[PDB]
Amino acid sequence: GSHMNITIGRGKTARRAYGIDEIALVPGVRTLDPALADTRWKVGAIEREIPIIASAMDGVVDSRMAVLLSELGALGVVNLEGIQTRYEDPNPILDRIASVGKTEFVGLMQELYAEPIKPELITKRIQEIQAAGGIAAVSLTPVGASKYASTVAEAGADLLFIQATVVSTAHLSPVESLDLVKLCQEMPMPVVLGNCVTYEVSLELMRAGAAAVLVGIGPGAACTSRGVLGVGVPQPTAIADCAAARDDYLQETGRYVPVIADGGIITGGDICKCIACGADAVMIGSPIARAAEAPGRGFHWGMATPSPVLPRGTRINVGTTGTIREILVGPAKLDDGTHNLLGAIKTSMGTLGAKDMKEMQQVDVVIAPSLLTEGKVYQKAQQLGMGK
Amino acid sequence: GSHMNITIGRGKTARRAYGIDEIALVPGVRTLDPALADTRWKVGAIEREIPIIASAMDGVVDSRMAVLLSELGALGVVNLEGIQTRYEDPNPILDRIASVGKTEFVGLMQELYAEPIKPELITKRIQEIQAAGGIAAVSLTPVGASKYASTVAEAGADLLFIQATVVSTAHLSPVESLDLVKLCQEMPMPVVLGNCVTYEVSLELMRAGAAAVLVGIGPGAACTSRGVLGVGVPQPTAIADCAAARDDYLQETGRYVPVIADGGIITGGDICKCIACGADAVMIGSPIARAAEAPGRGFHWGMATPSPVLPRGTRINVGTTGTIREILVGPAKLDDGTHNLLGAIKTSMGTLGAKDMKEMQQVDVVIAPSLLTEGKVYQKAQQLGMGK
Amino acid sequence: GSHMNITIGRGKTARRAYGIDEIALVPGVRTLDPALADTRWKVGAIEREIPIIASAMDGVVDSRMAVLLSELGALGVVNLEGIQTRYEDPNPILDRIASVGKTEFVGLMQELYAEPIKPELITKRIQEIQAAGGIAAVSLTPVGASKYASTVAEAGADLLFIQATVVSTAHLSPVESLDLVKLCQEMPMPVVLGNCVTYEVSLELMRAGAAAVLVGIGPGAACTSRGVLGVGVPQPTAIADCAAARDDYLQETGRYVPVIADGGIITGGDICKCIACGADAVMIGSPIARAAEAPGRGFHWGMATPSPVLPRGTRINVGTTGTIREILVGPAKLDDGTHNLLGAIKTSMGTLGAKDMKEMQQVDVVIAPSLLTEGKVYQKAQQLGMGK
Amino acid sequence: GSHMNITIGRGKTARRAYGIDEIALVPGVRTLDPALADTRWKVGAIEREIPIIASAMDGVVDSRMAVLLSELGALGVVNLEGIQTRYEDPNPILDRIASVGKTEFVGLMQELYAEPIKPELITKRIQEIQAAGGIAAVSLTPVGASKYASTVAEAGADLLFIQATVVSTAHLSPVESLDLVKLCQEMPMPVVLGNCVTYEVSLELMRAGAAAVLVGIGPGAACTSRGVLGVGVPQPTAIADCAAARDDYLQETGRYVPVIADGGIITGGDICKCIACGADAVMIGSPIARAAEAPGRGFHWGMATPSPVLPRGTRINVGTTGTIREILVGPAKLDDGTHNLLGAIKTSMGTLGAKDMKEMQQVDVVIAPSLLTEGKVYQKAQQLGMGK
Ligand SMILES: O=c1[nH]c(=O)c2[nH+]cn([C@@H]3O[C@H](COP(=O)(O)O)[C@@H](O)[C@H]3O)c2[nH]1
Ligand SMILES: O=c1[nH]c(=O)c2[nH+]cn([C@@H]3O[C@H](COP(=O)(O)O)[C@@H](O)[C@H]3O)c2[nH]1
Ligand SMILES: O=c1[nH]c(=O)c2[nH+]cn([C@@H]3O[C@H](COP(=O)(O)O)[C@@H](O)[C@H]3O)c2[nH]1
Ligand SMILES: O=c1[nH]c(=O)c2[nH+]cn([C@@H]3O[C@H](COP(=O)(O)O)[C@@H](O)[C@H]3O)c2[nH]1
Repeated sequence: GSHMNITIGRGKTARRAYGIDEIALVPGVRTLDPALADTRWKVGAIEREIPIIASAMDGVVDSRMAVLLSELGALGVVNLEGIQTRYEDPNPILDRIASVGKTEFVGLMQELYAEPIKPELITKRIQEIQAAGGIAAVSLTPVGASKYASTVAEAGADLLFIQATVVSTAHLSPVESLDLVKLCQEMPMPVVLGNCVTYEVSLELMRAGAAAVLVGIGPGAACTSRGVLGVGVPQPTAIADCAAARDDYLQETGRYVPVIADGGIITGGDICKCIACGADAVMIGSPIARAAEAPGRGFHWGMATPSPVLPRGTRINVGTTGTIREILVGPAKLDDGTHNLLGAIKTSMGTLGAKDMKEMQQVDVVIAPSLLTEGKVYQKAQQLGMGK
Repeated sequence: GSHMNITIGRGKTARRAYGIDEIALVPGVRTLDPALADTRWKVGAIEREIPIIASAMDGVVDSRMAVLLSELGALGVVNLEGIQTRYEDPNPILDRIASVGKTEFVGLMQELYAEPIKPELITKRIQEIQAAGGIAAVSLTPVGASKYASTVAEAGADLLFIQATVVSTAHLSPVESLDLVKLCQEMPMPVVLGNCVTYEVSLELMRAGAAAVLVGIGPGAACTSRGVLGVGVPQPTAIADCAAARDDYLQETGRYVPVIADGGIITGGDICKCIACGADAVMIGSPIARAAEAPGRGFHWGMATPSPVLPRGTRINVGTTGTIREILVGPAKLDDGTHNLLGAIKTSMGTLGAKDMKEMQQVDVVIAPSLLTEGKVYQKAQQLGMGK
Repeated sequence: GSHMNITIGRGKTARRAYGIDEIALVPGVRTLDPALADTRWKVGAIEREIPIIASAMDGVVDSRMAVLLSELGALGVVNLEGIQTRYEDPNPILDRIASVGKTEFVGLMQELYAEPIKPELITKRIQEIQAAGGIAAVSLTPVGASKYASTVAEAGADLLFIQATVVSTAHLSPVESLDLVKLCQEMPMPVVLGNCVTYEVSLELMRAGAAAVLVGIGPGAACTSRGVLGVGVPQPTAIADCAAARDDYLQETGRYVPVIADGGIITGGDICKCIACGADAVMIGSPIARAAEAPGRGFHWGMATPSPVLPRGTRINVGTTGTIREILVGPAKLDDGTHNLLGAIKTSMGTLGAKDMKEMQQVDVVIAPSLLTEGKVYQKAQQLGMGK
Repeated sequence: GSHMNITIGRGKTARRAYGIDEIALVPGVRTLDPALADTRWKVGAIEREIPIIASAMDGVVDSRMAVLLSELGALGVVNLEGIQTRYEDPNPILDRIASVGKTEFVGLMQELYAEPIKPELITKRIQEIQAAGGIAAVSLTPVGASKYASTVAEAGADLLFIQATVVSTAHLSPVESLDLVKLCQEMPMPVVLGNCVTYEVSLELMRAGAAAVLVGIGPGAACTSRGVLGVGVPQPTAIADCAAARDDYLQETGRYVPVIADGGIITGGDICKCIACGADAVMIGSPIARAAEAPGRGFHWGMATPSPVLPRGTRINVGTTGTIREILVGPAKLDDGTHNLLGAIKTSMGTLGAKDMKEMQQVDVVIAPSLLTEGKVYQKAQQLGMGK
């Protein structure tokens, strides 16, 4: 049920939800120098200068990437159910994924990801990241946590991400469902929970003890769950609803639970739109898969692509456009806002007069589908700038 | 008339109708394991585990396909006014339809479908399906029913579908119009009636004795009636209006008349959206014409294409992507949700917390045109996943 | 001003107008056999079985086409300011226009159309059409009428069309403006006036003595006025507003002034949508330029293309798909509703239960942008049916 | 905050903003001869017959273009932070920009635009334009004005444009922010200020002493700021809001500050739409870069493309379609409304009955996305007229 009830037909209503591509940000009463724009966020006791997290996807984050992201002031999450924990040396496996043709990568991944997880590799990945001075953030599905959460705790990871395509505090197992309250209470580190798109679920995740909530179902560049299942709420609406839960939970308890907008982001402008709708940080995959150091070798695939029965992701060719440093902090060599993402955030905040991220969440927004079309006929035809 | 009156101009109003591509499904309060999702539906006394019916189209269903579908838990309808009853061996005819060029198939079909129906073949198709252990479901137009309904009864078909592009209980013949009340009373088997898109007509079809109602005018992949006639209501709105008639008819009489969303479905997500708007089952053609066993040999054409005066269908090349087994129950080798349709339904129901089809009809819906665009720039450009 | 005031910005409002491609027709309470559908309309004392008028465009109507259309039960208008009155032999000129390349036709037409009008040819075209048994309908611009209206009267044309891109009863000349009241009173034949898109103007044209009003600014397939000037109201809204003026004028005076929806029509479905919004007949150009007998030799150009200072039309390649008989009354060999237009109207009226054109004007309409997209992915990709 | 609050999600609202491509103009009560349409505007004491200003962009305006535009009754602005002030002979530089490939121009421009500004060239450009009989209009960014405003005054420029992507009267420097009140008071010539898109900012710019306000953030054909930053309000809404500020400032003080719609204009129709929403004149770049005399050699690039850290523009290929005379006053050789822009304005005003620009600002507007799609299937497919 909802307080908004557009009529689909007799006895069936809906509410309008707006996508990243439908909104735009409006200047306020003042501008400010981009150098003054404060972009920090915080999860648990970990402060970060860059409000960006690399998705737990095998084309995006390996141990080296996690360290490079940590040194730049950002974060990267290693997926503990991917190739990194199933193979001692993932590089030959990543080589095969990148070289196979378009009609074959699904069947290949279904085979390669069938190799059983080695619990010892969970520990090693955590420890080799930390030994190199990086923040060790790792992800598990709810089922994975029931099996490997204690391994993560004993290894001493800095952050645990429990991430399912759609998560709730209430799950009807066929089997004991994962008790998220117990998990957050028992794990020695902060626990991030996702994904959701509704006020109701995000609030319950916060009440369960979440250190942050991941918002987004299916917006990702390599994700097909929306086509396979028909499930999803566009990001601006999802982010705003979950930010409202954050603010109500803060009022109730005094505890601040950051909201992370997860997926569907290509440009710095996409990031800024997500912050304006309430996000404290963003989780992105495809923009970082384009880094020279990315394990995907120019490819980027969803972690549900290898499902043996029902793939819900695909493998796309994103290419390689620069170093992870250039992508995050520049200098930008490109015209499309996919490099120097931090500089884009600070520049946008400057034009809008937002001194820090909380002020950025307060900027006025317009519904403006023409933002991406007005005057862009040449760019679209010639695949330049906003038309690439 | 309608209770909603958007203004087109002075003295002309309209109501907004929403298409499959305009909506999305929102998670509820709980998730559940897909293995617990009950996907059954029932028409007459026939229960089916898969809520899918193959359209009565010559590229989709022949006798073998009808048996294969029944064995898997679904249904297939043989069109008794197509080539199956006009030719003892349809295979050479299907060969010609598939081999001729784009500028020639209309004229060819106008000729081939002029071969008179052989009443003995009506009996033969029904009985050869049943002798092989399949459920024999057959379709006729209203005019066809006035001539051949008794032949279908004498042959002992399990289900009769009366299907016109647009049907009503009230028809002004130039001829005696088909009395649908008498037909349903006199036929010894359940009679499905369609097609319609309004509460008013669907309710009258139920009062006439329909075992089910087919909803949809022109959404089909090989249909051109919307361009030829300008008639149609997008599916979510039509389904909801007709589901409302079902619920009112149930309150009035205690009899449940399932609503079948007919046409325009490509992916598992499209199916789930139709159920969420009130459908008890779906009738699909093009997704099954892509089966290796489909008689269309990779082509799919509307059964109004052969009209000698005004074709209202076309012949499209849908290709061959897998076996009918793979398409309906998997395992899925593809990234786009066109295989393992049953698995997609159960997985979607799982993410939404819908234990059975009735609960699925209650899931919250958003108007979200961005569901199909957010983040999908690569998929569209490379024709992968949702961009194919 | 208007009673609908959507906000563009502070102090600037607007009203929503809907295009042909945004609406669809909804079945009513009954269906009827297409053979019973009465499609007649009437202008002056001239009854026509086919409610279609061929546009006064040099690629569409010459003397032969005007006769062929009259014989089939329709009408064709000869433009008295085009090639037909500037050259004794238009065929070599039409050959050149159709034979020159895309980058050259503007300059060529600017040259060719500078040849002065020969008033004697006005008489000749009218008289040769009538001598062949055809209805002689001719068009002039308002300025043209001030110079040649008496020639048309002396020649004895059956119908006079006064047509400007945008006409009003009130025009500020630099020159004596055309007195439309006097024109209609003095002309011995019915005078059709256009074009307009508003209730206010159409009502004044009616009060001035119009036998019919032409509705439409810029929807045409070979028209660019909307891009050059930014002026226009989409057809459904324009038709409905002008139909309301017709109904009010009828109440005031008892005189019925038919509303003609002019331009932007490709298929029979487009015609039916225009009738449903209030049109008594349609004026179409591009569908008839596709006739084997069309003077355009497969090309179709706007009559403002030859402007020596500011072209407001272009030349498109529409091809040649059949005889004018096939296009209007079939039998249709095509799958896209561009042939057997009369059969399409009658079939559509049948599905909607409309016994005559007045009933067709009462059919329910939905705002349904998805009408043209639902399920049409294959047709669009393969350029078949609705995707051509 | 705003008086319109569409809901994005709980606790986040927005207002609908409409783009140029979403609106259309409606005829009024009368038409008038285009020769009677008064298109004049005025800034300071400078009256101009053509309400068009060439953008301060290096592909659009050099000294020759500025003179040619002035002679025709328009204006051209020289960007004093581009190559015209960094190189004594810009031609070899313009040659290089036009010769490099798509993947190379960003890096090249970052290098070429790093050449320091030569203050003596500021004087030279201004005075050589005036010596040739042209009106010398020049642009600076706010930071540039703090350094070179006195140089412009000493040189005796006719108009000074202070232009930033987003400007406000309130700017938080890291440094003394530019005092716009002092600037306008101390400069001996009129000072135009921009850019903005809100009533609040434009009103303050007027109160600071602006001779005109530039409206627009990111609509330009060679701009990517909307993608890089996510900031922008579509032009019709921005123009109307800022025109409302003009009218209130006029009521307050009796001083008229013209509103200039800046960017995103391709055709005469786009111009007319902007005037109808309140603009007193338009600033355009890409349509004038297509002139034979344009310094871009057929290319057109944003002046933020050369940013060494975060480019916010791109280089597009606009080609060369005619002389600047043909583009502005015709005769038009093209079918798409990109030539004879003045004739298009007067013709549009004629169809609408607008005797002067103030009446044009009062024309009725419809929200009509179908203006650019209705009937245009051929034009789009064949890239003719409105489909190029
Ligand atoms: O439906 C899905 N199937 C998948 O296979 C999949 N893999 C990743 N994700 C989610 O997408 C996010 C990455 O989005 P981008 O690539 O656009 O950053 C990630 O951060 C996840 O939230 C998936 N969603
Ligand atoms: O207007 C029409 N003209 C035709 O020739 C035609 N043939 C099939 N159908 C209908 O389309 C449904 C199949 O749609 P899909 O191929 O999208 O499943 C089918 O189940 C039918 O409802 C037609 N509709
Ligand atoms: O703006 C315009 N510039 C032109 O050059 C032009 N030529 C024809 N017309 C109008 O278009 C109608 C024909 O439209 P179709 O080809 O789509 O039928 C015709 O019936 C006219 O109303 C023009 N409109
Ligand atoms: O965001 C931006 N980055 C740039 O690099 C840039 N360069 C020009 N402009 C603005 O665009 C206007 C020209 O627009 P058109 O080429 O569409 O006329 C100009 O008049 C400016 O207002 C820019 N905006």
